[PDB]
Amino acid sequence: ASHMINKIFALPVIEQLTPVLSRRQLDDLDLIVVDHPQVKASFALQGAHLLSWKPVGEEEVLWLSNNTPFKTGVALRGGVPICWPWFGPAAQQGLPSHGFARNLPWALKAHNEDDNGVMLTFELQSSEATRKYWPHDFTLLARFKVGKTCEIELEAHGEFATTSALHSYFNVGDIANVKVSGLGDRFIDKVNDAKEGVLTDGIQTFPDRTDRVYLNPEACSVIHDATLNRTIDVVHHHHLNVVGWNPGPALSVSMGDMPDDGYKTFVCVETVYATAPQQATEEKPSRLAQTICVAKR
Repeated sequence: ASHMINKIFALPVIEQLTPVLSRRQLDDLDLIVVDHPQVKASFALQGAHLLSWKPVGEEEVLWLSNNTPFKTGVALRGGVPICWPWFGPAAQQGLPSHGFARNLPWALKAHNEDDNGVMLTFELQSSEATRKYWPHDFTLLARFKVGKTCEIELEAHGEFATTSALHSYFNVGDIANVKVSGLGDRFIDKVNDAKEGVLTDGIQTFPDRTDRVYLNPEACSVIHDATLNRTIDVVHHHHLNVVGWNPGPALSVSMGDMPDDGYKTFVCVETVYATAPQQATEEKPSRLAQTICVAKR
């Protein structure tokens, strides 16, 4: 991850937005790069996709694939994919997993900054193109706060019912020692025939391919990382579910936008609204949010 992320911060500035915010470009994609005294972070306009976040004094918090394409319309591997207006495999033949918002260019609508960090608002709207495959008008906003902590808030305006996720990839020293706590009790194991399991202590380990939807997780998931000597707190709001995922080695090998050994240095802990649909009116827009906090261990 650190190598690919260092590539982004080495890129020429195409436009200086503010003293800490610049636009740059990698292959096809326009990037917004935050290089602030208290935090480094970067985004693609495509998918309003948070690619990296490193608060001062900490190692990179988000994992980004050193093998991901940066191509128009192609989902980025790593960071925090915004999965909207569906989570997981498409109901319709030929549609991708995790919706279509992560594939389209969002506008950077607003931002502000101070000595502590930066706030940014990205917007996606329906168009004749989106209405071709999803006949609902919408305006989707992704608001970020990047600083000592990282806040992500997704808000969908329209009249529709959806499922969604903030599909975060967290940089870990070694997946073989990672455990995640605060995951509650019941879960659906997608690796094993969607069987429902029950944890008695809310603690998940990732010895191999793991793909679980937690039905009753606590507000705060805690990723314990003995190798980087830290915990990452992932706080979920307005959600129904948390997903824990690591593809393990076979899948890591066959995924072309992943390094063969990529699975070693991330775990996904996702804020999810999947087991029932979320209402947007009308106007009470839907919301889904995740806050990330790093602590020593």
